[PDB]
Amino acid sequence: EFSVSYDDRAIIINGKRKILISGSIHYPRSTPQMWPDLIQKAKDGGLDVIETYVFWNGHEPSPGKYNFEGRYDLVRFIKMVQRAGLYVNLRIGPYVCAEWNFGGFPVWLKYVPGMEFRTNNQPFKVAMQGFVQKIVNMMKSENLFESQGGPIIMAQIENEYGPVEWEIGAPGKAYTKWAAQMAVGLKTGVPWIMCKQEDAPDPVIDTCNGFYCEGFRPNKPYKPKMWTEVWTGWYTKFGGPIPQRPAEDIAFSVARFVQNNGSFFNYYMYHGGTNFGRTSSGLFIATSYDYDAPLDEYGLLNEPKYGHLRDLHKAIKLSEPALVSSYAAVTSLGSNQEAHVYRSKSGACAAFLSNYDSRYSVKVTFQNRPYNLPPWSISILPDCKTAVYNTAQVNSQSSSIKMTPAGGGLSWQSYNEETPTADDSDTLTANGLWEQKNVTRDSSDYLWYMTNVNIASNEGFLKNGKDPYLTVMSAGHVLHVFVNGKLSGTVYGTLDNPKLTYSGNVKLRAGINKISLLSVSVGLPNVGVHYDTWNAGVLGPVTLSGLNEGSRNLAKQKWSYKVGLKGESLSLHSLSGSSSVEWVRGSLMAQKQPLTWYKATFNAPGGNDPLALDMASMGKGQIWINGEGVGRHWPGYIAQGDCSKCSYAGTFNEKKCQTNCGQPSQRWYHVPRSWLKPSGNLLVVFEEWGGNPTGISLVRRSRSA
Ligand SMILES: *[C@@H]1O[C@H](CO)[C@@H](O[C@@H]2O[C@H](CO)[C@@H](O)[C@H](O)[C@H]2NC(C)=O)[C@H](O)[C@H]1NC(C)=O
Ligand SMILES: *[C@@H]1O[C@H](CO)[C@@H](O)[C@H](O)[C@H]1NC(C)=O
Ligand SMILES: OC[C@H]1O[C@@H](O)[C@H](O)[C@@H](O)[C@H]1O
Repeated sequence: EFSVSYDDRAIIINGKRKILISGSIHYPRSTPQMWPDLIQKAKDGGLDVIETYVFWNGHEPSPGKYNFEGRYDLVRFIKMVQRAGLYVNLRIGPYVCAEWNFGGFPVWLKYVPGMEFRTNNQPFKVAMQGFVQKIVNMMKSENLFESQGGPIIMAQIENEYGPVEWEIGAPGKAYTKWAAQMAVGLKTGVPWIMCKQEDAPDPVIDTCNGFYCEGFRPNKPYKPKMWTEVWTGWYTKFGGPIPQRPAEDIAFSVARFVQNNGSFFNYYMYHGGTNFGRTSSGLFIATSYDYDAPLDEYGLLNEPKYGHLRDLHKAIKLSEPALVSSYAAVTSLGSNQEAHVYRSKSGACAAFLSNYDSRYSVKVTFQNRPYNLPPWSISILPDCKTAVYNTAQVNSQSSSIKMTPAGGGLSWQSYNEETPTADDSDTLTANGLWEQKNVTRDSSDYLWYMTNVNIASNEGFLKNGKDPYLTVMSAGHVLHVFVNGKLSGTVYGTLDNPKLTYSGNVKLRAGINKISLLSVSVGLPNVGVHYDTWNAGVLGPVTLSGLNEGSRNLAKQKWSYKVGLKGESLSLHSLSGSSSVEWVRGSLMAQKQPLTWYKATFNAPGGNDPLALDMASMGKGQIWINGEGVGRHWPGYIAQGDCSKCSYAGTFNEKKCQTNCGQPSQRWYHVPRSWLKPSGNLLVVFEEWGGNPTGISLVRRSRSA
């Protein structure tokens, strides 16, 4: 009664070939209070399927101790999709990439003896098989595979391993084969897929990711052609612009794929959402994962994209009897124009009329009728006669985004974070520089590396008008250099170049000088061959020049380590209270000072509409509401890029339609309404850089035509 199989044409569900429309919604990038609404909008937007990764590091924070509660309740999310009448593509991974912290891998996994990720390595295979088996058993135990009457019609193993395999050689080939066999061996009763994996072994279907995939062919003629990631935009990085992808180009790319025998395509992202807390975002990934998705970060319709793709879906559904009972037949119409025709013996006929010219409209004649094709567009004729839809003709109105201040003027108190020093009265001393992940195990973004330097009274710089020069090199990602308790300077990296060098004159004086380096990670790397081997933190070298001796390398002296902030140890973000402390209010309140905690109590704004905090007056740090981590803020990191105006027409790339250049890369921080109560809400901000909290406002989001 229930089965999933496939043939050369399509995935076959309960014995019927289907042209499946899918979108990605990542369950932990929204709240369970949002999920039913997002799913309903996806259903109303013409999706047949919801696609999600599974996020291992979220589900297994320490070995053998699992978390499937709150926004990590994977079972509940899938059951909501089932309820709405949609299928699921479960992308287990468990490497998932996804601009997600460490690619999804638990940081603890890295420190298992003998471990090597994403290769033919026994401890990795054991841990990966163990978690995949855990997920498969949990789905089975809830009857969630389609073969059981549930929604899951397919699962993905690994993610984009093909390029890695290719670079790492024979051990990559072995691990590929192993992974595919281990997955198929779990007997889910439904197909397995691998994206970007030309050599995926039968019975696994290899699939295509990208802005366009119309030229892609699966690795056997008896496998269907599937596009697992139709990129709907691109991610936002701290320091980068907000990338957009025009609806007309997306619609063209989808029509181009479908007209060429493609039978599954999935929008990545459909709802992008938010990297809440501090274990979600990947390296330098913004708290917003909006992605220019059909549903915006806050869950509102992104018009006109949402409606324009809804209308495309309607056309595809009208075409579907023809699509599933024939194969595409191409007739050339002109220099840059084609007809892709699906003509069934049943009499059903659907046609796609294309104009690949990126500059000019062209009139074609098809079956005796003229059809005007705007540049870079495809018309869909679900009966081979009536052009119900053209990918460049948008009948949805656009809606523009407003973030309007609500409430106004919170009453703040502040608390200044200690600058610690190498008091040899520290539980963490070592005679060298240790890598940050190793020391913190990613329990905090912050690690203090501290050392004392003795200056002789007879140093020449003390007589002459001069300061010596300190160089600190770090693997990244932000570094604050404190000398004798005072911030001397701050440097910070980029996604592509997280490494840092601080070099500057420092105000050392005679006698003992205290150097305290605060090293900060901003999410962990999530993509790249051997990315899990890359370092963070101050590994040096660290040198002082300009002394009577010459230069003094400090890398082998006693280093003292403090993991995390004092406010983190005192739980200042917490509703109970973060070890209390002397909060300051009114005139003496700390302002534009580094390492300052701020807190305010507030009533929830009115309305049903989404909320954010406007953090433009702030610098960098973390936000909590009622003890729950809203995410990192970094409004001080200005967007740089090329924000040239763009046309939908012609080949898209992720830099073609960038917006927000010269603004904070993220100014507004999403606050889920369900996290609030009517009154007595506690807002805690840790401000790492320096800010004026009086400028913080709650804002309400709306979009109108
Ligand atoms: C769409 O798909 C079908 C089947 O995948 C293609 O039909 C095949 O065409 C090749 C080369 O002409 C033949 O060797 C196959 O045996 C055909 N298969 C069947 C079952 O008809 C078709 O050519 C593809 N169309 C386009 C436009 O790419
Ligand atoms: C990792 O931590 C241990 C101490 O807990 C230390 O012995 C080792 O050298 C560290 N290695 C690094 C930082 O690469
Ligand atoms: O947003 C870019 C996307 O890149 C794809 O290659 C990857 O599979 C996704 O997980 C995501 O990282």
